[PDB]
Amino acid sequence: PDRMLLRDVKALTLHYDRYTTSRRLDPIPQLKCVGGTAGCDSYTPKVIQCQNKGWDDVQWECCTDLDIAYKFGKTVVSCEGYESSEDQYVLRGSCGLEYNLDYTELGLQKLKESGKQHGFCSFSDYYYK
Amino acid sequence: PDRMLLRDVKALTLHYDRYTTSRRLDPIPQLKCVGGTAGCDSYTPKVIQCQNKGWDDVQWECCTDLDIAYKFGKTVVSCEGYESSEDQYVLRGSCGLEYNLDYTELGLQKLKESGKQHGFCSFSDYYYK
Repeated sequence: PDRMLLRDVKALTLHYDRYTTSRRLDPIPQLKCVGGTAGCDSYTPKVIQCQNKGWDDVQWECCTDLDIAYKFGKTVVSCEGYESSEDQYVLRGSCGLEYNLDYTELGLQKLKESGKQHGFCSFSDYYYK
Repeated sequence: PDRMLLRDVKALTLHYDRYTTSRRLDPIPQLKCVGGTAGCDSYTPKVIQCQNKGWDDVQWECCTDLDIAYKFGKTVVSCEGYESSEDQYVLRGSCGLEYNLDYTELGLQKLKESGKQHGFCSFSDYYYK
């Protein structure tokens, strides 16, 4: 069962540490951040679940638990067409998700008050060892 | 040689990723977090400078730039006495610092409003690759 009809797939569970399957292309991470106002160097989700919400090009809704400082920007699901990129069947395990991570309104206000530092000194105790 | 009066050691620059010298003991990191209300498994300074301000017991003032949510708790400097633990000469490069890392009032308030999450969904775009 290597080919599967896209419309018969209930749901996708995509991991930041697993790779997609591929025949014509190159395997890529199932889950990858590619931009947004928060960028990708810091916080990133590890697992995201997409549910099939209808056909037309299936409509995916991809959800995860995010720290309230972050929100999803644009997100694209893509899978590998089985016999060609114009195929209606897709290769099993080929689906992946790219996402943009934005700062929420609260994230922005928290950004404004973050990163501040102060010089802190302490009079240490000493013991000979 | 490898032997100097602690009295003469004016300044120390201690690194989180460097080890002390040792003869009688085991080499340990120049800089180790050991406790405090903030704990050690999170934010840690990498470099701490200490300045000798007098002897009586000898007194060290250890300073670094800290994120404002954090402050030093008790800090302890200790060097390996050369001929023994009773010796006023110490082994060159054997001085190290352990510190407790506490939350400031600001840090505690930021803790009270941190770690909250929301379920975020996104209606993804789709395309065949």
